[PDB]
Amino acid sequence: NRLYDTNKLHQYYSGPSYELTNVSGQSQGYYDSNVLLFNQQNQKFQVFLLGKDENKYKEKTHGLDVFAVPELVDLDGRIFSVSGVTKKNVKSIFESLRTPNLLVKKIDDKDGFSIDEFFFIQKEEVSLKELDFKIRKLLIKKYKLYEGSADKGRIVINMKDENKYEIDLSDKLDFERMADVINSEQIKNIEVNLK
Amino acid sequence: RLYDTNKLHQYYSGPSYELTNVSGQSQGYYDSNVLLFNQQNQKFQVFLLGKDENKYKEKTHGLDVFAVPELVDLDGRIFSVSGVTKKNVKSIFESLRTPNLLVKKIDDKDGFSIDEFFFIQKEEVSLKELDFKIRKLLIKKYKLYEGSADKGRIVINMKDENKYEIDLSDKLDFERMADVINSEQIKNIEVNLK
Repeated sequence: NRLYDTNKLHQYYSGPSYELTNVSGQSQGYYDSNVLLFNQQNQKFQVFLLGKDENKYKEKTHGLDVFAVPELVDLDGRIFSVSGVTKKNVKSIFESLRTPNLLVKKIDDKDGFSIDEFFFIQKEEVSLKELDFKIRKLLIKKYKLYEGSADKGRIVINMKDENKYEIDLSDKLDFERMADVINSEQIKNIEVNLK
Repeated sequence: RLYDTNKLHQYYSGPSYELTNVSGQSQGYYDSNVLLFNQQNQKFQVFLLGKDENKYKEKTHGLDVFAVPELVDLDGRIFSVSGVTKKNVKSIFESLRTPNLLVKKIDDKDGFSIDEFFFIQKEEVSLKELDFKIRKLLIKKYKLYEGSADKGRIVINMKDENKYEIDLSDKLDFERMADVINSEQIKNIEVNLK
């Protein structure tokens, strides 16, 4: 009933992900969706532009990064994923490297905690999709998220200008939010509250 | 025999069009009720020949239409039958719909069973669309109407044990093209080729 929802979340966030870099593409119609196809590595991809990206790559675009997670894989091995597209780094890896604190907490009377987790972001421009997936992946492996221990909660990304991005851990990140992009240099910290 | 098979092949391997989020009201054209649309840069006339006959008397909005040409009139308007449904309210990956698609052929010439999956993007899908896409794929991958695969059936099993059965020997009956199906209720699809 409710446990079935958690099993699917566990399955997805503990599953495969892929980081593609400096990709070139152009959007094309796949029924009533606009998608990007490509073959980096020995894998084939099809990225559905379902959010703010819906109408941005009509002409051939170079220098893209793509964080992909399979929603499904078709019969010829092509991986269907949603958004997760950004511009590649302009500077070198160590110049653009950010290590904001990842604070993981549970404020329960006699079963609580507050732990600083190391977290690093390699990209200058990073999709919320990538942050969401990597953070949950880490929560599943180190805090038993979706394994009958932690089940609900949120991830809060705090920016230097004080705006925040918030994600509810009770369900998968909204498909229409997976195209949101964040300037990693501007992330002040990230806080997770488990319950 | 040979003339019918080729007619089925060109029909099911031929063009189709998908209109999304359209508006309209039915009108008359000779002995039938029809809907007229002008989406993209193409003109259509959909014949409401089944359960849809009087469904669109009032102006209706947010419709999806699966069109296959039965013929193109002198002015270039495409004549198609039914295939009208309500559009999606959620993303195509939400509660993702990939019912199993089993394609079998066990007889003297072959002996196989392939179990793929059919990605149904619409929450509400016409039997017309299912019929057309299944056959289009059978032609392309299993050479239906192209040599050995000439007859057979498509069975769409619903979760409540009810089902839709379609004979591959002929074109889907025009009166069945307005049958709408809740995609989330399809359990599996089984194709038996002979």
